[PDB]
Amino acid sequence: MFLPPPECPVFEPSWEEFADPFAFIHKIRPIAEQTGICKVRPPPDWQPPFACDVDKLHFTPRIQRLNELEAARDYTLRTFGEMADAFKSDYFNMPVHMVPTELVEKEFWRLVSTIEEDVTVEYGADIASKEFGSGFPVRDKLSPEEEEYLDSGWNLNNMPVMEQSVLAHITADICGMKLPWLYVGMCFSSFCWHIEDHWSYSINYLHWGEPKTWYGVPGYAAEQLENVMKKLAPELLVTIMNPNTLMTHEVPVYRTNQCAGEFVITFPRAYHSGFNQGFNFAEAVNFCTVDWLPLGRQCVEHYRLLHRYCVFSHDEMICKMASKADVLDVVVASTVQKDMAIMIEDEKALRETVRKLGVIDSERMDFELLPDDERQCVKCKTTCFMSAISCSCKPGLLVCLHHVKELCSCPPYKYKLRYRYTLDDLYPMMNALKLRAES
Ligand SMILES: *CCC(=O)N1CCN(CCc2cnn(-c3nccc4c(=O)[nH]cnc34)c2)CC1
Ligand SMILES: [Mn+2]
Ligand SMILES: [Mn+2]
Ligand SMILES: [Zn+2]
Repeated sequence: MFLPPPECPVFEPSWEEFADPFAFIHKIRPIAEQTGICKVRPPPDWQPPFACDVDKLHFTPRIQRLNELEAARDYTLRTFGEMADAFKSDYFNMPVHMVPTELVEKEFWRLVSTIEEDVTVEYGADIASKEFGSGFPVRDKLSPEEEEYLDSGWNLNNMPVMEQSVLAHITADICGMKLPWLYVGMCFSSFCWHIEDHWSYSINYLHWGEPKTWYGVPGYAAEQLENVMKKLAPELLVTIMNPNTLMTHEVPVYRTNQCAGEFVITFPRAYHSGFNQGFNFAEAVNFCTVDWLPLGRQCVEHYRLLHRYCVFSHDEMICKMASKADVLDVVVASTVQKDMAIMIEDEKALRETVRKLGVIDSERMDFELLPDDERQCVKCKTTCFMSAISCSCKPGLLVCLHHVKELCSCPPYKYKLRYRYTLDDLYPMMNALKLRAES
């Protein structure tokens, strides 16, 4: 038996509300952050055209064996869809459009929990927009109808580069966290419980096909969910776990059926999972708002405790924006300035601590020029930028300032503090942000 979780919130914005996606996301945040995910239906006439040749775009999908708590060939879009439809109609012995969504959901959770069944499916997942092309129109002759949607904020190609996005002036290739990803689904293909890199937002648009079923958990319950999954499946790596099991342990869970033409938004640190009802085509991108900035700093601290790799350096992003203060949105400048003040005070305290450990020598270093795998802390794997410690006895190795004692057997007077900026360089950068924000 499966008891469906309660429905997440659904918004139907007016044209005035819809005109600015970041203003609308900030508007709904008080409600939606209490449920982790939400759904947005655009105005009825917002109808971006989709054009793909089903025969000229190829992919190799991942094979999925349906098993709860458990951690190939080439298709065209046409041949995948023929495989997908025949699978679903043979599975239920019905036409695909007659299979109720409540029954597919019930059957999915039965399937993953029975070991007597060996059902396997395929999922065209994490296809890069760069090779395959986007489902939204982009500049590359386009029709006037496609030109109408080129500059829409809800065209997911635009959202990362708008002024309210805090990566808009970041030119580093912060790994496809600025380019959309595509997902070609079939019946029962799924995504496991997870949160986004650096606790970012995500936004997902279903271009066409049968619905995508979601489950979501609010950001405030993240550690509660993690404690529950540690007790029940310590081997974890992500997995499928029945939402009724989380609910039994007092974790709040919400559901929705996302249909063609609808958006789903996930909020910072919000766990989510789901599965596809049938053949469909989705597109998604990550993004970061000013709301997110202090959570982004908390996230990198949490990664350090766990010894987890970073996708980018948060401090490097902050300093890059400071160096472009004159072209930032004024509310962006204000919020970056507050995060930078915390950064500088934490950095000041860390440098005093390592000096009292006996590190005396020092030298400026342009960390941003090193490949990422050449500037990770030996102990905690954090990506260094503000500063690190090196030792002549172990060339090329770095520790962050929390892990001075983990580098060398040599005494600390043989160490060197490598630093990007003096404290005296940092305070004028923060003042430029203040001037920008106060005007
Ligand atoms: C830069 C590193 C890289 O290349 N990666 C590959 C893509 N990875 C994204 C994984 C991810 C995150 N969230 N989902 C997900 N969320 C919601 C809905 C989804 C769906 O419908 N189907 C699949 N995945 C979904 C996937 C980042 C790392
Ligand atoms: Mn996700
Ligand atoms: Mn440690
Ligand atoms: Zn470290």
